[PDB]
Amino acid sequence: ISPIFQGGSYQLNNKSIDISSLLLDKLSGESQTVVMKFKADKPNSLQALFGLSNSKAGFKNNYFSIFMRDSGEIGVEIRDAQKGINYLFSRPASLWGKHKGQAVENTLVFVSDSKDKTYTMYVNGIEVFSETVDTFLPISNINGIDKATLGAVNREGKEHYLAKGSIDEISLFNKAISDQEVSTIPLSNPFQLIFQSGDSTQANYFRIPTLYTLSSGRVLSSIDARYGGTHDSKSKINIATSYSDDNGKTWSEPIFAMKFNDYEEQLVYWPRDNKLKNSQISGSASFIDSSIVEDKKSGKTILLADVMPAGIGNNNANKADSGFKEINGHYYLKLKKNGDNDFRYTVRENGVVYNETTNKPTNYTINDKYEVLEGGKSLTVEQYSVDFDSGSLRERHNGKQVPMNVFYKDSLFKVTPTNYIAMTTSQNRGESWEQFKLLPPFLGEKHNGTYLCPGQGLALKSSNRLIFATYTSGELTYLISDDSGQTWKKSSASIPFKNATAEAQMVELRDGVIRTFFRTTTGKIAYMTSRDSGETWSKVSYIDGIQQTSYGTQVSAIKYSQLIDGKEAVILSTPNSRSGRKGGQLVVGLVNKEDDSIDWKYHYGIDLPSYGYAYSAITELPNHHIGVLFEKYDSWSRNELHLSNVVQYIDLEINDLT
Ligand SMILES: O=S(=O)(O)[C@]1(CNC2CCCCC2)C[C@@H](O)[C@@H](O)C1
Repeated sequence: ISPIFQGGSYQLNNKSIDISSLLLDKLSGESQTVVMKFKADKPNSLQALFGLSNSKAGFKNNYFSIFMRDSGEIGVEIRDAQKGINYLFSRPASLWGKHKGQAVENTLVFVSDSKDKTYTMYVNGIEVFSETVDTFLPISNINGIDKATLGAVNREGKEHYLAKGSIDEISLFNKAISDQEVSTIPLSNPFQLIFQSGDSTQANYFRIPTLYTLSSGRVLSSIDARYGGTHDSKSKINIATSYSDDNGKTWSEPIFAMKFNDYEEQLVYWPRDNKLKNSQISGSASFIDSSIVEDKKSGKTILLADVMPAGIGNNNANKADSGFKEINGHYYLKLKKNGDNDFRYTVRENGVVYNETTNKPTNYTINDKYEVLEGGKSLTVEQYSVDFDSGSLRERHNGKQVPMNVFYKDSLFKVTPTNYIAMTTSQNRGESWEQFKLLPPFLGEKHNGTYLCPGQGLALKSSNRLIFATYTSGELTYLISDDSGQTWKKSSASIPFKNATAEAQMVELRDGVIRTFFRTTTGKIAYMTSRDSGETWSKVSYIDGIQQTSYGTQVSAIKYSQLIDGKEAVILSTPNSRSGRKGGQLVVGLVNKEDDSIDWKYHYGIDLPSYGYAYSAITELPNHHIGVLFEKYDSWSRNELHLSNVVQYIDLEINDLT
């Protein structure tokens, strides 16, 4: 259908525009769709873009409004005092403000559907809420509506929620348009999605993006595909990957780099209310925090991630056990058998399960996939699925058998409940991945694994050396391989922190010289330098000119291939804020070749200082543009949990940054 009203180029300068005469007598029936293309690059704290209200004395609570906050939150109110209805639906982090310094045209579609009693909001091609109610309130069936307003809501004759921005186009339809019709509405998005709800991963949520540019020119990305809301482990999380062969313009359908199958891959709408939002999948194994590097010698791509056994995450991992037993000077994965109070088993050469109390092999072996065999026969467990049908989270058997894995809850043989690091490789640049192998312990038999720093590993330019940064209590622990990742050693670097989340990323400033930038607890990003390809590390220094919160945020970092202002350049990606994860910036630093000091010269605002920006990935694309894949929301805030399609990708040129 065509609209019943269509108008455009409305400037909202803290003064509402009355469109009652044009719209009110066109509204008919109980279903409506609002389509609005608008900009707001300097919004007020709380502002209404569109209102239908009863403006008369005594009816201040009879109105419909589409509103936004300077946080990027979008929502609606639908209120009628006589009916005793006060609906408020919203989602944080739904909007763009500016891109390349230009105000972004957001495309909003609100569907009010009387037949299905459902209100659905889309912004920029993304469904941000869909709410069904028992008692439906048609937006123009509000008692005594007599005003249609842009840039405010008229309540008792006064302008409430005054807006600053512009509405370039607005249309209203006397129909609830289908999800299919919605998908045909043209968009003006400044971003793309690589991973998204409903894709091959079937995860509704994503966190912890990475990006890495391969020698062939392919750009590879990995991510946590998070099933149980956006929660860290314990949960169900797999590691997914996607690549682009055209400088980031298009991306492949994701595949898994690391996955467990003890729980179903389910696309679930995780509850966001204050009673249930902390619901967490509690019996699934998971992967979390991935990192990528490419090896020049073998040509292999290598991906590491943390591995968590069923029900385990950082919060409850055994901090005094590596999960391995030391023997002769070798490390072997420990196992506990069904019924034993003790871990009386180890996994030896060729995956042979060996009894430590009897010093005697068993008829059990562990295959490459960490699956349990008895005399060559594959053992199985029944898979779980999750639901909130009952009114709370339930995890229950679903009738399907999957291979029995030592990382599962239901396994006959179970690993130590602590964190591990695993590695997988690809021989075809991300088209398929090998089965992962656990890395050995590096800090002794009685120390839990270090935690992988998400993002990129570092391939040194003048050699075959590969380095993945990791962190633990009191240090960064660099993992170093000179043989294509077949064997690893550690290089420990003390930091003045107990128990920091010291997520670190590295750049090679020049041959043999590595600077590592890392998250701290001081509100400042720190760094340290190695001049012997990672063997030894300097004291810690701090960057002035960028602020982080007390708890900090991952920082991504690259060494740019081209000179800027005649100098070698490093680019950092981080929120710049001491309040929350917002105010995303790329900060361009020029290197002083006298002393390798860095002058942070340009700060590029990714979007508004008040709009969300958390973990991020940056890479120089083969054409010397910059690709950024980032969490466009506050991933710390307990108000912005479980948002879909907030990890987004943009393309920038250096001239945009300067
Ligand atoms: O110099 S590398 O460390 O091999 C790397 C890629 N360099 C090319 C050089 C040519 C332009 C595109 C990027 C930078 C890291 O951020 C990874 O993307 C890998």
